[PDB]
Amino acid sequence: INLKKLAARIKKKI
Repeated sequence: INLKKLAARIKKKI
């Protein structure tokens, strides 16, 4: 789990 990684994955979604 890495919030920086998980958050960046949202950039690709939005």
